[PDB]
Amino acid sequence: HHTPQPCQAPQQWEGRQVLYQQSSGHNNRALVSYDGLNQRVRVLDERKALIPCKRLFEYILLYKEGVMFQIEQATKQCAKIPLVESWDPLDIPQNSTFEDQYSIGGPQEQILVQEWSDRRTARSYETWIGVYTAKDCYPVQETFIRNYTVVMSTRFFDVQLGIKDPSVFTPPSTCQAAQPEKMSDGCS
Amino acid sequence: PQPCQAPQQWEGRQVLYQQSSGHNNRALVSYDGLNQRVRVLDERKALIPCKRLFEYILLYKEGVMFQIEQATKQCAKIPLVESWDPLDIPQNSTFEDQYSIGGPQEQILVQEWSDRRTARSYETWIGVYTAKDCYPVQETFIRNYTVVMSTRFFDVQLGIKDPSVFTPPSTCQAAQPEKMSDGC
Ligand SMILES: *[C@@H]1O[C@H](CO)[C@@H](O)[C@H](O)[C@H]1NC(C)=O
Ligand SMILES: *[C@@H]1O[C@H](CO)[C@@H](O)[C@H](O)[C@H]1NC(C)=O
Ligand SMILES: *[C@H]1O[C@H](CO)[C@@H](O)[C@H](O)[C@H]1NC(C)=O
Repeated sequence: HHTPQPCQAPQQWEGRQVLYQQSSGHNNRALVSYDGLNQRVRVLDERKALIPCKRLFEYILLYKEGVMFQIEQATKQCAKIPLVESWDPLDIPQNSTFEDQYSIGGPQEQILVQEWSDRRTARSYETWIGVYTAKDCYPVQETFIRNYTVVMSTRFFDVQLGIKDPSVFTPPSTCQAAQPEKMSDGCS
Repeated sequence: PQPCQAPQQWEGRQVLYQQSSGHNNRALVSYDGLNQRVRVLDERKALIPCKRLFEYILLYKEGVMFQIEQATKQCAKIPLVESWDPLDIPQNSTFEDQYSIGGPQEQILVQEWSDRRTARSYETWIGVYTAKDCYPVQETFIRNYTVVMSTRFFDVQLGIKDPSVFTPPSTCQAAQPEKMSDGC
């Protein structure tokens, strides 16, 4: 009945994430470091299971200087990928549409979250949906829609405030050399 | 870390996502695992293209599902081939992970359980439930490493407020045996 205003989402944190992509129907787990103050992000592929072997990479997205580095985890072999997209923080735009509010879990173990979108009233057209906790405004889930169809969804877990170690945003020595082509998911 | 016991009767709300369509479908849901029956009521955040809204009453002990159009109460009777699978963690699940959603003043712990057999390369089901009380959060079905569908649960209230919700309306005598189409 009453419509909240967007809380401010914390702009430096580390935790874990599961990124789902429509086009493959796959989930990818990863450690994540998010520094919205310096507009940089680091993502380290994680495995729960060894079941199909995949190569594992670490990504360092430095938006100020328009590059993302992909880095093979064991070998430290690199790839300099032009990152040309504009910075877009993980937060709730002041003009977001309040969609809904609900609880996850159940009585005695629960948390209220709020769902926010960019859908204009009386339009049915969404490109972005973001779910954040109601008190601390921690990020819970983020979804990108194209033609009424989900393109990717990310869930966030184990969010801790601050950056334990800013050097994670420093690419290894091998990345000046860095090639230009993006390496492949599989050992196969 | 040990499989908890999901409650066998509750009501709340869900979002079902399907890979084939890339769509989300929102519903109110009453889950009655004692009587092996579910009631799903399509709900709407917005008016998009025009989709008809249905209510489904799934009665597994009887082998049938009733599809009921919400305004007109027009009704189909469709047999239920799928046998009953409760929304719980089998006592033989593989523990996958544990993590928190939220932060200091507002945090819950959830556990992720699965189907996977380590060293035999298969997994068809992943379930997320809260650690202490075993409330259901998310359920995902998998085929060859690829998500088929996933449902998220919210606003879970214990119990069934009114068991009549599983009693279909009179019209469901008129056993139109074809499922009603999604379009207007
Ligand atoms: C402002 O908010 C609206 C959501 O109603 C969104 O559509 C629009 O893109 C936002 N403006 C920008 C992107 O600066
Ligand atoms: C967008 O959605 C509509 C309706 O579902 C579909 O007919 C259309 O083909 C889609 N767009 C594209 C580019 O295919
Ligand atoms: C473990 O036990 C069940 C039977 O209760 C068996 O059918 C199941 O497939 C096993 N776990 C899985 C799903 O791999």
